[PDB]
This record gives sequence, structure tokens and C-alpha cells, in this order.
Amino acid sequence: VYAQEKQDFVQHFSQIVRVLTEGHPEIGDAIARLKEVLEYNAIGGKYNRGLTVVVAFRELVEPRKQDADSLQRAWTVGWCVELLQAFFLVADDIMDSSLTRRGQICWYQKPGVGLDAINDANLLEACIYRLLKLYCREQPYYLNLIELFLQSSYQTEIGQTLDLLTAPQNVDLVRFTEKRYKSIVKYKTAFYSFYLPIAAAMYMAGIDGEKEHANAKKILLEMGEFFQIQDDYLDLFGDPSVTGKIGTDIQDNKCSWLVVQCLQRATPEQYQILKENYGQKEAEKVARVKALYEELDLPAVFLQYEEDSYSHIMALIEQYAAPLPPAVFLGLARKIYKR
Amino acid sequence: VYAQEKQDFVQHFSQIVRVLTEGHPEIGDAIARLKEVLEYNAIGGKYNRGLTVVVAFRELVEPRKQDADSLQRAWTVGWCVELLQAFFLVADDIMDSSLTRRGQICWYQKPGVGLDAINDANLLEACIYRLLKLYCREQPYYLNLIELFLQSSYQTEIGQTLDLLTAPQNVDLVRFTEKRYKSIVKYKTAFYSFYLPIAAAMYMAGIDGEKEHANAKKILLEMGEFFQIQDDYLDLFGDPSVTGKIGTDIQDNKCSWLVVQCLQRATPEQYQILKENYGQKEAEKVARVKALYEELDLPAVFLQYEEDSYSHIMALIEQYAAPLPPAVFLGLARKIYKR
Ligand SMILES: Cc1ccc(-c2cc3c(N[C@@H](Cc4ccccc4)C(=O)NP(=O)(O)O)ncnc3s2)cc1
Ligand SMILES: Cc1ccc(-c2cc3c(N[C@@H](Cc4ccccc4)C(=O)NP(=O)(O)O)ncnc3s2)cc1
Ligand SMILES: Cc1ccc(-c2cc3c(N[C@@H](Cc4ccccc4)C(=O)NP(=O)(O)O)ncnc3s2)cc1
Ligand SMILES: Cc1ccc(-c2cc3c(N[C@@H](Cc4ccccc4)C(=O)NP(=O)(O)O)ncnc3s2)cc1
Repeated sequence: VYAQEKQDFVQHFSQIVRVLTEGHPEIGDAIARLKEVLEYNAIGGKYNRGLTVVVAFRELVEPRKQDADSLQRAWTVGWCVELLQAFFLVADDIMDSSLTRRGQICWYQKPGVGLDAINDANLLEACIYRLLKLYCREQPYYLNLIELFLQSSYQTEIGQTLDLLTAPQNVDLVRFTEKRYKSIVKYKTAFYSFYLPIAAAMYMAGIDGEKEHANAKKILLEMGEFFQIQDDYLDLFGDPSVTGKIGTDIQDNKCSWLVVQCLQRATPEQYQILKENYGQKEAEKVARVKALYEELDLPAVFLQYEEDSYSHIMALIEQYAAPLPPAVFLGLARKIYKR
Repeated sequence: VYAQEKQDFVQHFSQIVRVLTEGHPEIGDAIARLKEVLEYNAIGGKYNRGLTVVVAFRELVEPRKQDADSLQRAWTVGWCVELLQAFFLVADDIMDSSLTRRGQICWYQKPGVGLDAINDANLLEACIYRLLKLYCREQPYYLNLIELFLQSSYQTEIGQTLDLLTAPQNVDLVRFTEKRYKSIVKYKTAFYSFYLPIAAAMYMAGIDGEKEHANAKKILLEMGEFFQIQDDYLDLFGDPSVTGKIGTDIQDNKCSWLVVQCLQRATPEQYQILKENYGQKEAEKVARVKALYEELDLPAVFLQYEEDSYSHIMALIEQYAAPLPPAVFLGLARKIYKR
């Protein structure tokens, strides 16, 4: 499904840019900057979210209604998801004071960008809507897509606010509850990473019903919870030469699924070991946390969670996939649940 | 027109907030933060942009079609303009490293906000669209308003990019040309400050024609150019006990209308006096610029510009106001051109 169309998708970017950078010579300079912004930040991910739109649109539309223009539009809206992602990242890395991203210098950290990245992020967001105007204003789902991107923006922003309130990078754990962890993930990542791209395909295919969308959302948000929990696990236990990432959740005082669990289980004594070491950057003090999680057999708790999670998803799919082809959902679960 | 409805408008804010902060207990914390963001940043301006929507809607709709619900919606969309303004300011003050705004500490500069303001700004933007959903999704102009706010966002962002490229707060004047000054003002401030609110009233009143809108835009953008040029003049020559502002365009290396003119007129010698002193914060070095502008009789050049500008506007109004009541436009020119 995905490896099979990643070429046409990543190749269409050029067009996405050509159009977004074309009557008005006076502003050409700013447009030059926009090009640069898009080239640095929309590129270099694995493109799974955007791609999900394309793949799903193939699965959902009767192939008789998949002309060149229709596909073009699915590529375009797929790139709209990747631009939403890019907008959030650029802005999130400023906020976290991150150094790298996708293995390069964060955009804001480049010489002579700095906090100008704030506006660059805002343009990334704007390009979504330009693109929808240009490719979709005549389509019957035009407004549905706008509302979905705008709503996907809002929930992510809310989730971000929620995380910022939860984890002031300053030492506190009583606010790291499972209720709250789950909330953060739903609003901050799941909605836009899992629901938004399938939903966009759905609208593109004429499937606009609230019921259908509620059903698909129910599956997708639970998939999204898992995805993140696995991300949290692998931040620390992922072989880094598989992953590509080397993890810093413990140094960055994150509200990781791990710590949440660790806190549910710890003696009042061990809370101390964690109160003392979480957030510090001393390797010794980072080791004494990993080593605590390990003492609490949390890698086992994960495996245990991944199994249940895998059933729940299949159950959800059995129950709510209809009348969409289960393959829409399985195509994603495949990308997540390795054996 | 304006003093006459500023009460109902500023009073409606409470409702705007009540609604934007109301099913979902898990996120209530973030909503609390949102409330705070809106209270600090949507409040304390003079509300001229928002108000323009309300006043214009009164002028444009047959009074038989101005029920309670219609008004409610004009207040709401007026507040949407003020939220757009708030979103841009919060983000612009981070970018400039400003200290104050509307006579208080900039939001980002408050203890324990910082660059979290980036997300706070993004929520300000989001609230626009929530508000439009809640009050206007059933109206026939719903999509027109979304497109207008989104487009107003994009042009402002472009203008911001353009300004950032023009004025790196690092010393340069060859890029401060009149063509470029004019471009910056059109994209960065005029469009959203002058065109957007009248346009929103227009759409609200059933007047959606491209022609009408082109006409209104033509008047409004030229009004907007003046407004800004006057702002630039008064930044330096405004009696500060009238204004409320004390100006720092020269210290901040801005691409002010003043400097632009100064550069058009200066001997190759005087370019030097300006190359040496513009952007410095030394009062002596700030004085030696003001004193140069004064030596070049620029306060006279302004008066000269304000006169011509005043004719051009009236001409534009005579020519393009129809079939809107000229009073829509005069109501604004009144707020700008004191004798
Ligand atoms: C800890 C743990 C326990 C069980 C699993 C299971 C994964 C899995 C599974 N995973 C697929 C991925 C998958 C998932 C869902 C639908 C389709 C495909 C897989 O790993 N295929 P591969 O050829 O690479 O070994 N497919 C069918 N049953 C199961 S049970 C994964 C992790
Ligand atoms: C909607 C959506 C968003 C992100 C993803 C990502 C999947 C993924 C990823 N998944 C692996 C699978 C995987 C399984 C277990 C642990 C890590 C990685 C994968 O794509 N395998 P495939 O053989 O299909 O190319 N690996 C590294 N980064 C990412 S980011 C998937 C779906
Ligand atoms: C430098 C300079 C030269 C001429 C003017 C003019 C302002 C003006 C003008 N201004 C109105 C404001 C105005 C503008 C446009 C339409 C209506 C009202 C005004 O100042 N009224 P006020 O009672 O406070 O003295 N009205 C009619 N003709 C003119 S000519 C302003 C500044
Ligand atoms: C669309 C729009 C946006 C901002 C304005 C502003 C007008 C204004 C403003 N205008 C003065 C007039 C003015 C004239 C000349 C110099 C300064 C101020 C005014 O409102 N007079 P009014 O008697 O109607 O209350 N003074 C201080 N700040 C601002 S911000 C007007 C219209």
C-alpha cells in the first residue's frame, strides 16, 4: 500500500511548491522565504500521515471515480496533512528549545532565522488552506476539509497547552496521571495523526456522515494512543540503531507513558529515587531512572499492554470499520504493531 | 457611530469567552489557560477593527433584517477580528522582543509564559473559527467569512515575512525603498485592518460580488496606507501625552515611512549621518536622526502627503463606494484624518 505509492507522493511535492510560490512581484522576496521554509520543514519525515490520505482514498473510492484530477487532489490533501505536521513541529521545537529534528538542525536554530520561525510556522499553516482553495474549492467536500483541518489544529493546540501545563521543563510528578497522559495524547497527536488523514479521505470519497466519522474516530484514536505509548517505550528501550532516534524523555521531564506507570507502581521510597533523578541530565541520574523502570518490569508491562491493545484494536475494527473496508484500518495497524 | 456602540461591543466579550470556554472535563485545565490568554490579550486595545464590523453591518443591512441574532453575529465576527489582531500581536512581540504592549507587560514576558506564548497565539487564531462555527455555520456567508479570515491571515503573514526580510534589528537602508515600504504596509496591516472588517460586514449583508469587494478594497487599502504612514509620523512627532505611545522606530531599525523619505532626499553626506545613527539606542544618536528629518522638513512632507491623501480617498470614495453608502468609508476616514 505505502511503499508502493511513496514515490508519486514525494515527487508531487515539487508541484505543491511550484503552485504555492506563484501576479505579485513586490512580495517575491517573501515567497522566496516561503519556498525555503517548505523545503526545509515539509521534507525529511517518513510521510506516513500524508500518505495515509492517499492510500485510503484509493481504498475508499470506486476506481471508476479515480481520475487524474482526483488523485492530484489526494496528493494535495496528503501534503496538507504534512504541512500541518510541519507547522506544529517548527513551533514545538522553538517551545521546547530543541536542537535537532529529523536529524538536522531545527529550523529556528539556523543562523538568522531564530524566532522569525514563529511566522514561518504560521505560513506553513496558511499553505494548507491555499492548497485547498486551489485544488478543491469546486468540490462538494471543500468546507468539510477546511473544518477538519481547523478542528485538527485546535485539538492539537489544546493538547499542546495541556502538555505545557503538565510538564514545566521545573520538577513535578503529581500532575503525571494516566487520565492526564491519555488526554494529552488524544488531543496533541492522535487526532491529527490518525483521525485527520482517514477522515480527509472519507470526505473526499463522499462519506460525510457523523456516524461514520464517529466510528472511524473511535478506532483511530485508540490506535493513536497505542502509537504514542510505543513511542514513549522506544524513546528509552528502542535500539537506537533501529530507531534513528536517541531518547531524552527522562532528561526533558516528559509526561511519558513509562513514568506514568512507574508512578502507579512505585513504593513511597521509589517515588523518591524518581523525584531526585527525573529531569536531570546527569547520565548517572538518567541511568538510575531507566534502571528503576527496569527494576519495576515495565518492559513487561508494555508487552502486556501491546497485546491487549492489539486485541482491542481488532475488536474495534470488527465493530466499527463497517461500512469502510477493514483494510483502511489494518493498513495502519500494520505500520505500528511489529510481532 | 463608534462611541455610540462601543459598550454593547465590549460588553459582549464576556459571552465570547463563556462560549469559547464551554462536555470535556479532562481538558478543563487547558481551557482555563485559554480563558486567561483571551482576557489578557483580546482586551485593552481601542477595538476599532472589531467595531468597524458592527457599525458597517448596521449601515449595510436593511434595518428590518437586523434581529437580535443578526446583531449577536456581528458582535461575534467583530470579536473574531479582534482575536486575529490579538493572535498577531502576541506572536509579533515575541519576534521583536518587545517589552510592552497596550501599556502592560507583553504576554510572553510574563513569568512562566515565555515561548509558550507561541501556542497561546495559535489558540487565539483558532478561536476565530470556533466562533464562526458556533454563530454562523448555518448562514449562507459562512464559507465566505472563513475564506476571508484565512486569507487575511495569509497576507498579514506574508507582510510580516516581508518586513522581517527588510529590517533585521543589524544595519541596512538600501532595502528601505518606497515600493517596498508600500508593499509591507498593504500586506502586513492594511488588508486586515481596513479591508477585512468592511468585507466581513459586506458578506454578512449578502454583498458577496467580486466587483463590489474589489471596489471596497481599492478604497480601503489606500486608507490603510495612510493610517500607517501617520502612525510612523506620530511615532516620532506625536505629542506622547496625546498618543499614549512613546516611539522607538529609529532605535528599532524600522522601515518607517520617515526613514524611506529621508533616504529619497538625503545628500550622499546625510546618508552617512543616518547609516551611523539609525538603530542605535543612544539618545544622542536617536536625536541626531530626528534632528535630520527635521532639517529635511519632513513634517512638512507629511502634511503635504496628508492633503493629497485626503483628496485621493474622497475621490476613491466618490468613485468606488457605490453602491455602498459612502458613510461606511467616511466613518473610517473620520477616525483617521484630524484637521
Ligand atoms: C508484544 C506483541 C504481541 C503480539 C503482537 C502481534 C502482532 C501481530 C501481527 N502483527 C503484524 C503486523 C500487522 C498488524 C495488524 C494487521 C496486519 C499486520 C506483523 O508483525 N507482521 P510480520 O510479517 O512483520 O511478522 N499480526 C497478527 N497477529 C499479531 S499479534 C505484537 C507485539
Ligand atoms: C499514521 C501514522 C503515523 C506515523 C507512523 C509511523 C510509523 C513508523 C514506523 N513504523 C514501522 C514499523 C515499526 C514496528 C515496530 C516498531 C517500530 C516500527 C514501519 O513503517 N514498518 P513498515 O515495514 O510498514 O515500513 N517506524 C519508524 N517511524 C514511524 S512513524 C505510522 C502511521
Ligand atoms: C494636514 C491636513 C490637511 C487637511 C485635513 C483635512 C481634514 C478634513 C476633515 N477632517 C475631519 C475628519 C473627517 C474626515 C473625513 C470625513 C469626515 C470627517 C475633521 O478633522 N473634523 P473635526 O470636527 O474634528 O475638525 N474634514 C473635511 N475636510 C478636511 S481637510 C487634515 C489634515
Ligand atoms: C480600522 C481602524 C483601525 C484603527 C484605528 C485607530 C484610530 C485611532 C485613533 N484615532 C482618533 C483620531 C485621531 C486623529 C488624528 C491623530 C490621532 C488620532 C479617533 O479615534 N478619534 P475619534 O474622535 O473618532 O475617537 N487614535 C488613537 N489610536 C487609534 S487606532 C481606526 C480605524
